[PDB]
Amino acid sequence: RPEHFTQPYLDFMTHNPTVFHVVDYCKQKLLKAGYVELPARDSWTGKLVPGGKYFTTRNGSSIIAFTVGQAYKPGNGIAMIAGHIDALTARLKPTSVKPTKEGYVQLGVAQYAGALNETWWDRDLSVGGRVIVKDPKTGKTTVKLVKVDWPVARIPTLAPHFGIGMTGHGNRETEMVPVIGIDNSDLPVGKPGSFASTQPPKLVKLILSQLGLSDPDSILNWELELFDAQPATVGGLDKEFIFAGRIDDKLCSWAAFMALLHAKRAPTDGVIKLVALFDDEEIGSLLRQGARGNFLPITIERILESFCSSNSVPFGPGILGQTYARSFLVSSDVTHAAHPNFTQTNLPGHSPRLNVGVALCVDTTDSVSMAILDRIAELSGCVNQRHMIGPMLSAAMGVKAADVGIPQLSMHSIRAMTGSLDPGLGVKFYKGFLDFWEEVDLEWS
Amino acid sequence: RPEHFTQPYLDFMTHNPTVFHVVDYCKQKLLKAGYVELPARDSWTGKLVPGGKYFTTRNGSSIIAFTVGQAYKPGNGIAMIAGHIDALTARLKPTSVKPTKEGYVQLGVAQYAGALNETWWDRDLSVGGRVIVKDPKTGKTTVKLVKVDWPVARIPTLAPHFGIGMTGHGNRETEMVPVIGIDNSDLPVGKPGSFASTQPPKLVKLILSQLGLSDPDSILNWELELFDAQPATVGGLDKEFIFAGRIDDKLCSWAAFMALLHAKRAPTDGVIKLVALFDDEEIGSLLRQGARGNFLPITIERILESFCSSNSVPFGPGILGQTYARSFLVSSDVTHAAHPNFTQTNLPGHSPRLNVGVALCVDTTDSVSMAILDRIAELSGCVNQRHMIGPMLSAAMGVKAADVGIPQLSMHSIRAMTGSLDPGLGVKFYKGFLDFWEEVDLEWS
Amino acid sequence: RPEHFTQPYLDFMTHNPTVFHVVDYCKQKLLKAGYVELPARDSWTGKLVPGGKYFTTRNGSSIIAFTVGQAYKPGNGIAMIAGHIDALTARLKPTSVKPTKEGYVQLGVAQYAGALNETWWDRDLSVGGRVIVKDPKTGKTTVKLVKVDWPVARIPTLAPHFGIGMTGHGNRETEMVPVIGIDNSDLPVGKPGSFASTQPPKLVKLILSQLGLSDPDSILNWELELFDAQPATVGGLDKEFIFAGRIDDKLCSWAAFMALLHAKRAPTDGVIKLVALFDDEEIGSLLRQGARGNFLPITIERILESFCSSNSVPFGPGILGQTYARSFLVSSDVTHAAHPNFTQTNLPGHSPRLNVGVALCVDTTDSVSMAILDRIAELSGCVNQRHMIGPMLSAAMGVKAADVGIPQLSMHSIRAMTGSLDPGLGVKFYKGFLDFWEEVDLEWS
Ligand SMILES: [Zn+2]
Ligand SMILES: [Zn+2]
Ligand SMILES: [Zn+2]
Ligand SMILES: [Zn+2]
Ligand SMILES: [Zn+2]
Ligand SMILES: [Zn+2]
Repeated sequence: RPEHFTQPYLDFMTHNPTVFHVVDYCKQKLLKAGYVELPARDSWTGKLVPGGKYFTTRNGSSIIAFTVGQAYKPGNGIAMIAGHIDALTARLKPTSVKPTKEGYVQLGVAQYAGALNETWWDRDLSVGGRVIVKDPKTGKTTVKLVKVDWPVARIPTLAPHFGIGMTGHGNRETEMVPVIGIDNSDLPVGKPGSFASTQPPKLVKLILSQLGLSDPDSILNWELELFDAQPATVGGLDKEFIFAGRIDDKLCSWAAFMALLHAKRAPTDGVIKLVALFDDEEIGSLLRQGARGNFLPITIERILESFCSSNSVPFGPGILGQTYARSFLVSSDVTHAAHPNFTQTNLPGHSPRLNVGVALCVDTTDSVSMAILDRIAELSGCVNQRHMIGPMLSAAMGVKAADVGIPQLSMHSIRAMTGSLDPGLGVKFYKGFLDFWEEVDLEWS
Repeated sequence: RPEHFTQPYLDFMTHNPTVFHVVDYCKQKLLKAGYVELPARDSWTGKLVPGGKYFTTRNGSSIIAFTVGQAYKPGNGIAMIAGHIDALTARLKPTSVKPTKEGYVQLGVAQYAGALNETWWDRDLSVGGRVIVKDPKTGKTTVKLVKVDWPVARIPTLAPHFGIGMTGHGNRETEMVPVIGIDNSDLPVGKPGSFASTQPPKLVKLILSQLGLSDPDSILNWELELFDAQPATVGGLDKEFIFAGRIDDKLCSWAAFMALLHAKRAPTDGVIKLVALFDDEEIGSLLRQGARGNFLPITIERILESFCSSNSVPFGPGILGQTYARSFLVSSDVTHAAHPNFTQTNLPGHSPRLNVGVALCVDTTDSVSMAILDRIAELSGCVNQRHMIGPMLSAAMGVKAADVGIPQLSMHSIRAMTGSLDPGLGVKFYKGFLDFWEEVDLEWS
Repeated sequence: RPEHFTQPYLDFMTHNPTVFHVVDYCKQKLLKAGYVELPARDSWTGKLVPGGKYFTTRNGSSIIAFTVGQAYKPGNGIAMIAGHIDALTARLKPTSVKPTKEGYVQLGVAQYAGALNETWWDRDLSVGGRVIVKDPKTGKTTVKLVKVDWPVARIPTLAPHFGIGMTGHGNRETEMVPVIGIDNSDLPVGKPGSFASTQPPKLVKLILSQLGLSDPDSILNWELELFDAQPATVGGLDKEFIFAGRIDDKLCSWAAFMALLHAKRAPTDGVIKLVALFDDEEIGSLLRQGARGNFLPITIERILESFCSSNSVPFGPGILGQTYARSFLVSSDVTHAAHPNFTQTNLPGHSPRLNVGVALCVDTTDSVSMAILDRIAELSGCVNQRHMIGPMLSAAMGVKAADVGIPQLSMHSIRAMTGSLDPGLGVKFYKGFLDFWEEVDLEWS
């Protein structure tokens, strides 16, 4: 079964370039699997029920999905997995328009997370994100997703012949300005104060067509980024490899998500099985949608308070915290696979292989956490590797936790690699955790 | 009386080398003094009663102990002390086994804190920690403490004759690899995939005998570290000094703990007297057992909600926070004593002496905090010093707070020093705070 | 049998911290074994006898002991071993008193031979040496040994927090000044011209109590040093290691000494068997008690002249030198064992192992010397190693010679390392040399 996840992972990576696409992807699969959305502005305290499946969203870039076991009662524990779905990228400036320079049309961008490193030069870049549109019919402000299907942007290297490097000194504001087109005419869209006037005129027209809008003044704002247009693929002589960009945690997040969809719901399951995918981890994770934010804790408190009303039980501290005491959090970010050409950096016995299994990262993880996940791995038919050179929902909730990752090479590159079976082996371990946590917890004292 | 704590402190330091021994030490003395343990998974909302004495544990490395005044009612303040019981130490790697090299058997370790500094060379190192054992009788997973009573490990310097230093370049992964034994045979324990196989065979057998086990496959994991085998002692011509390692906060923590054990329970005490000892402050103090984690706030809320049930009072924000507004938090970490040989680093009037009293550390502390603790010091018969070059439970609970410390030389050394009266003077001040806080708070407006 | 020397070596190291204690230790064992002291101011030319046993002393820091074979006649050779019993240490200055500074009482000291090094920081240091006392009963000037049984002194590191290192710039004069006590009174013994007045007042009183003396002016002078108070011990998982300080040649000297005490006296022994232990090799060994001084040569000439009287043979050059031509000198200083973490410094084939045997050091040693001692090792049941990166009584006497050493790690550290069987393996070899030299010499031409 692990190879059964290779191409679905490939298609996921290719067609969901931005964090907004990822949540939209997860949201449509959860709805087709029968999950019910819980809007934050609505009262939940009536409507949660054992055997139910739910999800909730924040800023359309953060999502928490969970299933409540049929044997669930207030005070029972949660098996939860956390990951981040943001990736290093380059966002269009509030004013992205630039002067046409030596006949080239350029684009103002800002490196989001420190993204524009040497691997970004001479890549075919496309654009995508969300647009804030004022709907023609309703007069309500809305959000729509957009993507250009061919490369519009590029950051060109300089020839080595000039004595500098090809990358120059590497300065991102002067030398890394993307090139989006040609205008040689030396040989404008929207009312002068509008948003559209701050952006390149063909970018606006291109975006308006994809949204089926004609009036530039319908666009209040957008959030757009550049991403590598090259599809995810398998490679190697035997196709053991996956080549794709944005692997830093779209990989572990996708695996955790698929784990939840594929998890058991046994009539005897007494725990809540939960996956939390967060935005903004490469900036530290503290923002409304980040992992150091209220999002997951207040969601958990809402769920528990909801079941407390149904059972006429008082909600408070220590019904919460009897819950936390019975819970376990797997915090999953990608880890470094053994690098064959920098062996300086491979700590022996602690440097994970590709196409083997998940690595337990140690420096959150500790002897108890490792005993728990090694045991789960055995019930799952998984082998757990070790790696050493937002993990800290653990502190916010006082939940026992471990750091866990799928091995990867060239982390933070615009295009990285893992083994072709690593997504599936990931799904296999996470599913093993959600399914066996409650059983394993009862083997302790 | 301060001298009456010198040998008890000595014995404490000598026989409790790891954070797990410290909690076990506190737990046995709390139980012998009649404290009741509150397990997180159980409901407390019935049990708590004025005049009662309790404690709670997290991961066996974090502990919170408190007494409820007989005059206590919901809304009354808490007099609380926080400290950390972790110390810089070197933890065994997940795979601690190494190739025998030039006839030596070595041990894979990782500096936990940033610990392995120059003072760690040529010290007699022993090993200790916790083991995750599979009880053959019950079949339940358990935890046991272990210690080897003689030095097993050493990090040898190089002779100066070779042109390098004795310490070399100081690189921790190549040049400081402990040496645990000799094997010259060039002139194995457990099923090949088990945990025992990742460890030195001879350490595993040594650990199994200490725990009275035969089969290597009964050990699922362990958490072991290296510590200095040399006992704590008194020193100097007049025995004014205490020479011991791991003083960075085992000292302030132990004195705080003893203050609680020695505090008044007057029939007129209306506050709660609490001590919180945390793990992982040298790592920034957030994960599950850390100081910027859930542990102390959720415990306090649980206690308050419990007494709210008993008195049929609603629990919520503003019964909590009336509580916080009547509270005070002494966050106690060790401080730097005047160093006689680096006088450049001694800020005059702000550089505390040994065998005098506790230092108020200023850079949390403020004119109000100092007014209170100077006032408590006067009722206690104490003299407070000043020091200047997890404090931030204060922000999490909005509690009035100060940073307080017992002066020390050679902080973060494998072996440090303070005055022989400094533990006692510590207990004396902390006891003064817990006993007099409520009285002092009523002198204000 | 080599294990039979482990604890007696451990006890020797622990209780004889200074060169003065070493000579006193050797002296009482020689006397208990029936050796006769030869005072330098007395004529010996009557009093030496075949089968006799004798020793001689210089400054109470140097000693030469020997046995005369029963078959001895003038012109017969000597099997002699030479070593040094001084060790790197810190002497008290002539005026050790210091100003009390920031409440600390300090002690003026001087490094004896580049001794204070990185490993001397944060060690528990005690004091010992000899005292020159004025005898009240007799009025004679005399010498007494003294040792304090608990740590009186410490050289404290600075916390890393201050931006310097813990060791500072390392300057031994301002930054390494030992700390002996506390005086906070800012919050004396003897006539003002006497020796006692130049020293710390409580040091003087402490020393006087140990010698059972009341009057400070009975002390004319003393020679005192700081040494590591930590006992010698065995360590390692199976206790294959010895951890002790001052191993540089207390180890080889002690082994040589016990070899003499354990040597054969066969009725057919025709050679003198002799051990010379010298002071000050770390200073290059020229002064009265050093190895480049007259001590051993003039003692040998005295012995030879004495037996020339008894046999009415003329003494002169060429009865001496027939003697030297039949002799052999084993010059024994410790050597560097293979270091497992600096392999750059281990010369393959030439880097000796712990718990194997003595290494023959080559750079005095030569093809002839090696053939002799390899042959002696075979008769003794010993394994000789090779080592490669004052031996020069060889030049003074024109005696054939070799440099041999017991391997050791971290030479010149305040606390070094050897194998637990290495002292024993040392005495086994040295005994082999003394017993078999005459036999082996007759296998040559
Ligand atoms: Zn990252
Ligand atoms: Zn990541
Ligand atoms: Zn610290
Ligand atoms: Zn601290
Ligand atoms: Zn030396
Ligand atoms: Zn030497």
